[PDB]
Amino acid sequence: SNRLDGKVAIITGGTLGIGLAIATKFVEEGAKVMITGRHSDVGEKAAKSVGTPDQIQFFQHDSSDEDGWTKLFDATEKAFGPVSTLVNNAGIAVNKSVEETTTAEWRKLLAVNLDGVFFGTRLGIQRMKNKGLGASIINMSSIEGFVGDPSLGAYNASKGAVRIMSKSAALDCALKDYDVRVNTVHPGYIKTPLVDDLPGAEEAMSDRTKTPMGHIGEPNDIAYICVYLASNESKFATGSEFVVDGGYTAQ
Amino acid sequence: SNRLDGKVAIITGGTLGIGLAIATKFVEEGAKVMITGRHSDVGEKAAKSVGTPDQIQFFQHDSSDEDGWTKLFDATEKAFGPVSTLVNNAGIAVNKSVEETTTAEWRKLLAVNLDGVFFGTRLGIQRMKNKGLGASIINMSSIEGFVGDPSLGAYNASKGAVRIMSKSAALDCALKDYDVRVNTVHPGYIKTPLVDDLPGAEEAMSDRTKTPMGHIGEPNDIAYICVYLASNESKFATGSEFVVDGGYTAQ
Amino acid sequence: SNRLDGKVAIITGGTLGIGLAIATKFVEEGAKVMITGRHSDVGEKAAKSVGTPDQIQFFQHDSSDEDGWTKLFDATEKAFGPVSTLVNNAGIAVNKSVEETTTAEWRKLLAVNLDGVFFGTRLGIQRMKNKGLGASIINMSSIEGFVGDPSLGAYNASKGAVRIMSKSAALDCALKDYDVRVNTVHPGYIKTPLVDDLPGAEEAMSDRTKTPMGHIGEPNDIAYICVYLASNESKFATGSEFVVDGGYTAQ
Amino acid sequence: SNRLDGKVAIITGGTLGIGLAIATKFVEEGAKVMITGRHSDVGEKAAKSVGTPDQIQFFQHDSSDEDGWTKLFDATEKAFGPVSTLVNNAGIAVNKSVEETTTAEWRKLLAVNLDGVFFGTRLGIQRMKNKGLGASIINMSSIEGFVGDPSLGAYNASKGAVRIMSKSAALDCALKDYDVRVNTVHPGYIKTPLVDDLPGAEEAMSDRTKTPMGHIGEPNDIAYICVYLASNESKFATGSEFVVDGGYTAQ
Ligand SMILES: [Mg+2]
Ligand SMILES: [Mg+2]
Repeated sequence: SNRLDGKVAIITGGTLGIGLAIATKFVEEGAKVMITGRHSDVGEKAAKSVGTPDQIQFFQHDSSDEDGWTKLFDATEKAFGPVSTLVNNAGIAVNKSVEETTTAEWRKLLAVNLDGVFFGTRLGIQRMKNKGLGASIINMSSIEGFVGDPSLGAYNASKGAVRIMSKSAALDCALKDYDVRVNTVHPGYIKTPLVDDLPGAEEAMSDRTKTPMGHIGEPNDIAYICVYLASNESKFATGSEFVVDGGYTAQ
Repeated sequence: SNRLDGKVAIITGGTLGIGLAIATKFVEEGAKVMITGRHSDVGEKAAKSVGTPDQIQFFQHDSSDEDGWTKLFDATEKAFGPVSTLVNNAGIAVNKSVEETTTAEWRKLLAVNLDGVFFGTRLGIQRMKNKGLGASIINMSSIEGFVGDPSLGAYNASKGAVRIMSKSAALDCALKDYDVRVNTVHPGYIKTPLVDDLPGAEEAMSDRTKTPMGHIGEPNDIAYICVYLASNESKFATGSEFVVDGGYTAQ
Repeated sequence: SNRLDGKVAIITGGTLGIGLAIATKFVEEGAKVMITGRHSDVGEKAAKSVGTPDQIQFFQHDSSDEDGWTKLFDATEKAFGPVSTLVNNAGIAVNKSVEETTTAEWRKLLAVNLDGVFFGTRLGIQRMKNKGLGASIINMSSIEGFVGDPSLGAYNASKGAVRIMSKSAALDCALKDYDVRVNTVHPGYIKTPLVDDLPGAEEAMSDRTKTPMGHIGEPNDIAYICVYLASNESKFATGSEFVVDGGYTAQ
Repeated sequence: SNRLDGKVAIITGGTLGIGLAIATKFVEEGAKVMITGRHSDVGEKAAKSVGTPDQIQFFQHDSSDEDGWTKLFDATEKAFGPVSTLVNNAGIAVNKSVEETTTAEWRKLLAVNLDGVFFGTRLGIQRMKNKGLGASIINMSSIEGFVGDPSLGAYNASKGAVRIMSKSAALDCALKDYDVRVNTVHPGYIKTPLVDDLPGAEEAMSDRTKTPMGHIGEPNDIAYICVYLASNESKFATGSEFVVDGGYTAQ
């Protein structure tokens, strides 16, 4: 309770699934939140469902849109005051092996999953350093930042990139006393409406050969580790990977 | 607040430093706690300093003492009811390279840092499985579970052993639906009275070439990640390593 | 001697430093080699310096040039017969933190270090699978695929991407019995004419806090592990990282 | 050919499987070899099968026997001159979860798999440093040094211990210019007479969910990476893990 007292958080892709759960728990712990998403209909409903405009608002944004990042920080500071906390959560998938990835598919996925995270991390350091905010950048990765999947080649590339790029940012911020931490969160399989819309997906993901716990996670599993990383409880954690995966990567 | 509602925790080496901070925050989040330590004088004072006997008690124990583990679980269940949570934190150091480690030094350190953690983990699974406790075993490791230190050879052996042994235990508990999670916590350098007693230690540990943040941590840095791992907030985390190290292993 | 009997190798950035040493040892072990580089003057001299056109030729190419990859495979097959072996070695550096990386710098580095490796890996799988060649793709990474450097943000992103993308490719090739292995090689600091051209670089790289061996490597250090990975000696190695770094990542 | 010119190698557990293949290829590359094993009948036959006493001899030894290590180094130096190369390969298995490991089973396995490797590594550094031998200690681990197996708890503990202890030894040797490298080798599943003696073992180990290549390795797969690590080709590799596992740990 009040674990994020005074924090101001941007959560990209915060209108659905993991991002929406992070936003919900952030508001419940006293943070002011700006969620982003592609679609006004979904985004405005999502913000209203979590709380009042004094607590949480929506900003329509594609994380691949570099100029839009400036507008997003400006809109969040106008609404809530200086941003302390960024969750780079917006991401897309391509179900292709490296062999069967088109260059179009490659560039489209990296635009969101890599460029978008770079744009958010770079602007976050610039805008949140040296302000005594206890600033925290949480770069959403996944188990595919650690292990290959033969049918997620570009996705693997993006998650490995974010994993190590985040360590570079963590070290530079630490060495320069910027009061900015950077960490990655690595969900395993998480049940969402999108997973429910794919027949057989949850059962395949719940197989003991994939998830040892024999079931998949829920969005709040990722929200709770994000509360810890956004909070001043984690003031000595930077450049670290936090895995919440039901044992996927342990075997 | 009340993040450990109804939990019953054993914390080995809970009378000093990191263990004492874990015990303090566990009680503050509603857990009943049994702390262990070698010395009655230090242990009874430590327990009283955190709370009343209804909240926290001391049990004199060497974690290398196999039979004493049975007495410890029995004393904790008698005091507080069935144990839900074990923090294997008790550990010792030898300041020797592998080359310069005596066999006596090797066996003494592994007795506490490896055998003790095995004894606690094995008994914990046996006593806490299949009871709907949301049981959690937190095996304290360190950055020396990831990276070598040329002057901590036996210590490195013990921390690597606990790191991978914990994944074995996590997987077996998950695959068998034991309702027991096993994770490791990897502190970097943490300021304690013991570190304060070693002239020059903190400044050497705070060098940017060791800890990028340019200072060392405090015991509460490790207490807060332990609250998360003991709590049902981390119900999808098992077989994972949680690093809190000021950037030590990121470079 | 004759460890690469009958192999046909493409080595990108094979006209200088590590790439040139890989080409030299590949020819010395009986492989036919096509080296690539940006500049005809350097490339033709480099090829002639290693051997005769029956052994090694130069092909002018920017690894970021997607269409040029088709011309490169075609030129190599025309010269030497079907390609068995690809070393994605071509790479560039930007000396910027994430904070201080321009979008132009970001895209230029990823074009070579990530897109180029994707283009080479994808085409390599397509052209070398199911031909009984004992095909091997060696994706050059570095220690910056494992650990951050605060002043190599985009470089870190590229090396992490290649590290995990290579595991995806390895798994897909293995599961489909393509007779194609994919592995990454991670040099630490290596002495080259380019390093010699930067005053103070070698001494800074040789500091015990960077390279425990107290000196940097030489190009043949990377050539020898590449001979092993190109050879049928490594027929059970796929999806693996091979580090040759003087202890950099061990501490 | 002659890749181990002038090298003198001790290979523990060198009378069977992986150890015997390492010994065979070491002799074929010009090394003088002392193989160890528990049983004179198997050991003398094994040595004779590889070569003449001028090339390879047997020394009866339990790697858990500390005093016997002194006799082994002395017997090898008497036969072949100063030892340059140690392969700590001797190891045993217990098929138990952590939960179901007896203390007797725990101590018996750690005596060979951990104490034995410590005893060999410590004595190796002492006896091989500062002699211009290009000395190399190769500590045999396995995939169980990286990932848990729910039914190999003590085995996991031993392999994690050796993995990180080896990095400590590597760093100390590097920082002190001892001319001793220490690395670990991590086989996946390897076909041996012992595996052939267990009905169904190879097919279970060859399942795509275990080994992506859909078959297990052969002893020469581990011999070839050991030749590289014993040779001066790997003079810049220390403190590194070398995985040869058919993709096991890549997924
Ligand atoms: Mg390091
Ligand atoms: Mg795995």
